[PDB]
Amino acid sequence: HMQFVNKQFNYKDPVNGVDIAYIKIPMQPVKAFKIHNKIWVIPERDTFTNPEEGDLNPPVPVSYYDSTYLSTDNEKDNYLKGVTKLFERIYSTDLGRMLLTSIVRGIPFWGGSTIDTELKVIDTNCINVIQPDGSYRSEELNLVIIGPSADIIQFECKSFGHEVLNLTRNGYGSTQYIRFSPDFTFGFEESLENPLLGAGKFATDPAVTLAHELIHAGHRLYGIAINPNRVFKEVSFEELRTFGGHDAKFIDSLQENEFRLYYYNKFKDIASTLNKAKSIVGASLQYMKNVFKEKYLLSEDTSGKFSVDKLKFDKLYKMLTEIYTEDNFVKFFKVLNRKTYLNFDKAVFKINIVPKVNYTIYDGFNLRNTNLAANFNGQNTEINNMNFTKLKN
Ligand SMILES: [Zn+2]
Repeated sequence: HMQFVNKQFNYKDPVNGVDIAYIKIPMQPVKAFKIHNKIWVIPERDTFTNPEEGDLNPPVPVSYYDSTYLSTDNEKDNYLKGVTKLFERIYSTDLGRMLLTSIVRGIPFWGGSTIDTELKVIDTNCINVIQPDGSYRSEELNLVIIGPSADIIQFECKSFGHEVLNLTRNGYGSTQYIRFSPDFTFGFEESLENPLLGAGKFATDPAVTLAHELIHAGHRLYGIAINPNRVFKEVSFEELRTFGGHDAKFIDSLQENEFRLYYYNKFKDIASTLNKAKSIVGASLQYMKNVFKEKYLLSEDTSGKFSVDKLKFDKLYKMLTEIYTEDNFVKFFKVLNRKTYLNFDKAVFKINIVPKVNYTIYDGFNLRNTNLAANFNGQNTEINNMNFTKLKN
C-alpha cells in the first residue's frame, strides 16, 4: 500500500467531510481530496483563485486551450490518481521526502490580528469545508494542487495576499495553490551524448514539473520568496533559484547573502511576535506557539525560548533555497530534463501516467526491463509514441 497519500481516493468516493469534501476557496463548492495532512487536491480547472480569470475561453509562445479538459468524473478520477501517483514518486526520493516534510511543516504563520499581543489565523490560509450535516467549518491547509485555468499548460504557484503583508516574502508564509496537470507534458530537447542524434523530441517527466512548483510552494510557505522584481537582464531570481544547477550562480553570491540575512531578521521578527504574544483566536496558544517553533526550528530557554539558532536557520534556509531545486530532482529521478530553465518547450503531449504500464513511481516513462530503460527511450516521443499524443499551440 501507499505512504504519502493516506488512502486510494476514487472521485466516486463518498464525501465524509474530513478527507473527501466540498469546499469553498476563500462561489460554489468543489469536491476536494485530502491526500495527506495539510495537502488537498481539487480535480477541477481553476476558475476560482482569480476573480478575473473565471473562464476557459481562449483569448505566450507555447499555449494549449481546451475548455472541456477535466470535465468528466472519468477525467477527474484520473487527474486525482495522476497527482497522487506523482506525489508518491516525488516522496519515493530522499530529496522529495525531505521537501514534502518541509512543506507539511511549513504551516502559514498566525500574523492575522491588528492587535500586537494576539495570534490569529489569516482567513486566506484556510478553506471552508462543508461537513455532511450541510454546514461549513474553516480548515487550515498548506497546499492545494488544482487543475489549470484556460491555458492548460500554464503551471504556477500562487497565494492570496495581505492588504499590508508580503506573506510569501516576510517569513510569514501563505497557503499555496498549484495549477498543475499530470495529463499533459511538454517537449524539450537534448541529443544525448553517440555524439549527435539530431533534433529529436524528449518529454519532461511531469514529476519534475510538479517538483518545480512544490519548491516554489516551499519557498512561499516559509515566506522566503524573492520579489518577482529580481530578474536577469529577463529571468526571475526565484525561478533561477528553483531550477538550480548551472543556472543557480547566475544569481550573484552578493544578493544570495543579503537575501539570507534579510530572512534571518524576518525569522527573529517572527520569534518576537510569538514571545510578545499573550492571546490566541479560535488550538492552545502554547500548542500553536510550538508548531511555529517546530516550523522555524526555534530553540530552548526557560524564560521563553525566543532565540533563532543562526546555525539552524542556515541549514533550513539552504535546504529550501539551494538543495530543493529542479536540477537536484533530475539527478534523483534519473530522467532526461532541461539542462536550463532558459530553454523553452516546443511541443505539447497528451499523456496518461496513471496506468502502471505507462508510468511508475520508480522509473516514470523509462520502465525497467524494456527498451524504455535505455537512453531515456521512455521519454523519447519518437520511440514511445504510444504514451505521447503531440498537440500544437
Ligand atoms: Zn517556476
